Parts: sequence; C-alpha cells; structure tokens
Amino acid sequence: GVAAPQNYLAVIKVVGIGGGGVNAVNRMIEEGLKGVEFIAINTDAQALLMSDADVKLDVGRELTRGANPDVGRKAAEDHREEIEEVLKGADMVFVTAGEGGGTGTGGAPVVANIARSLGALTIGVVTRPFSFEGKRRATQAEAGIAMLREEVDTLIVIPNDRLLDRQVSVLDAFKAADQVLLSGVQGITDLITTPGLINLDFADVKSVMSGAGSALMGIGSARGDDRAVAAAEMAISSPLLEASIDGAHGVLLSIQGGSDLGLFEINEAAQLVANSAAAEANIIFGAVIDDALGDEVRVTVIAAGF
Ligand SMILES: [Cl-]
Ligand SMILES: [Cl-]
Ligand SMILES: [Mg+2]
Ligand SMILES: [Mg+2]
Ligand SMILES: [Mg+2]
Ligand SMILES: [Mg+2]
Repeated sequence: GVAAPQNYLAVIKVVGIGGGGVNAVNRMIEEGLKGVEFIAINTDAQALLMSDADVKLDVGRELTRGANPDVGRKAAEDHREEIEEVLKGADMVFVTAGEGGGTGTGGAPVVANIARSLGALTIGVVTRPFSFEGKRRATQAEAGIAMLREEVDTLIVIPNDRLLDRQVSVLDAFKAADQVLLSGVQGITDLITTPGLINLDFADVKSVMSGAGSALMGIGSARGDDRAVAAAEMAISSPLLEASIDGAHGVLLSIQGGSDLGLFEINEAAQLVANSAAAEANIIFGAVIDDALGDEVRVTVIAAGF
C-alpha cells in the first residue's frame, strides 16, 4: 500500500458519450461508484433528461434534436471548449461508450483527445455491439474503435456478444452491457489510494496504463472454500479476455470481497494471475472490502499493452 503524499487527492472523471455511455454512467451512479465525477454527453437533449450525472452536456445543435459517426465527431469538435472546461482539473479521465451509433462512435475520439491535451491518464472503456444490432452498427463500431485507440492511453474493448444458455430479452442484454462497462471502470477506480483509504497509488496505475494501447478484461466470481482462486481462475479464462494475458506488458488485478476477506486468499489469487502473465510483465494488484458481498469474491483482470 502506497500514499505519496498521503494528502494527494486524485481527480477522476468518467465521461459517458452517446446512448450506451450515458446509460452505463447512470448504472455506476445506481451502484454507488465512489471517488469519481460523472459526466453525460449526448447530441439528443431528450436522452439527457433521465441522466443523474453531475454534469450533462448537450453537444447537439440549437433549435433541433439528434446515426452517422461523422455527425457525432463534428458535434463534439464544435463543443471542444465546453468539453474542455468540464474535464479541466482531472488526473484521470474514462471515456465510455457503446460503439456502433453516431454520438458515441464519432464523439468518443474527440473527448479522448481533449482529455489527453489536459494531460489526464485517458482510459477508453467501450463495447462492441451485439450481433442482433446488425452489420452496419458492427462496421461503424470497428471504424470507431480504430479512431479511439489512437486518442487514448489504454482502450478496453468488451464484446457484447460474449456476454449473452437461456434466452434473454433485449432489455436484459443492454442491462448486462451497462454492468460490464461499470466493471471496467470500477476495477481500476476502487483501487486508487484516497486520503482516507491507502491502497494502489495513482502513479502505479499510470505506469501500467500510460500509452499501453489495447487492453482486454476478464471478470470472475465465486463462493465457498476456494472462492478467491476459483474467481481468479474464472476471470483469467473469461470469454471477454480470450486468454491473451501471457502477451500483456502490464496486468492490473482487482480483488473485491466481503468483510471476512483474508490476506492469505488475496495472495493465492494474486500469484495465480501472476503465474498466467509474462515473467517480464508489470503486475499491480489491489484488494477492497464491499461488506454487501458476504461470502462472495469478485475478480477483475485487465491485460494492457500488446
Ligand atoms: Cl465519493
Ligand atoms: Cl447549431
Ligand atoms: Mg458522487
Ligand atoms: Mg435516475
Ligand atoms: Mg450548443
Ligand atoms: Mg479510490
């Protein structure tokens, strides 16, 4: 555990841009994600009214509302000064979106570029659309991700197709997509040392995530005797991570447990993840207590730099 100096308060901002992004940010607010500022950005003013974000930005046109990523790109570039003033002061900025639409696809690279011009550690957390969303959205998402990769420090890409065996509604599918974008953000933020709780220093996260490039995520959860090892096993074998950990230059491990979380099982899960990663990889890990979990252990692995 490191706090240098122990009074340093890191400023973290989570931007949701477009429909999927604004929805994921609201899910983080509902789940009570702490220590971060929430920002919602959309071109559609009506789609911003239910957002509970701290700051809401309508980057659409005057006297009009509202598919095309170029429109999304132009809307964000035309509101560059407005986006800049809401990101000013951040040590770290997350850019989150559901790739495939107009606003998120086109707008997220502009948000990422503004965050980096302010020297923030800039992390993209996006989803690839579900197959049922169709070919055009999948095509637009792929061009959108290629654009965003060039404007962020690290880009976590989560395929929505690897989330959904029983039939789930479109509503349940989109609820699961919000939940996975929250896991991507919370995995990192919950570990960052705060003046009231010493854990992983912001400099350590920055050393792994800064200019790392592409990143993959794995999630796992277990109960019982070997709950920590079994959760870690599930995360390193997760369909979203597609077992590439051996290629990563850096690995971030987040262990979340109940009030009875012991140091021994934390270390067991830590060495299991370390054994799967490359010998020359930088491994940073943190553990946090969420009293609501009970006899459950949740593991999040982020493999960055390939
Ligand atoms: Cl807080
Ligand atoms: Cl206008
Ligand atoms: Mg708050
Ligand atoms: Mg609400
Ligand atoms: Mg305007
Ligand atoms: Mg923190």
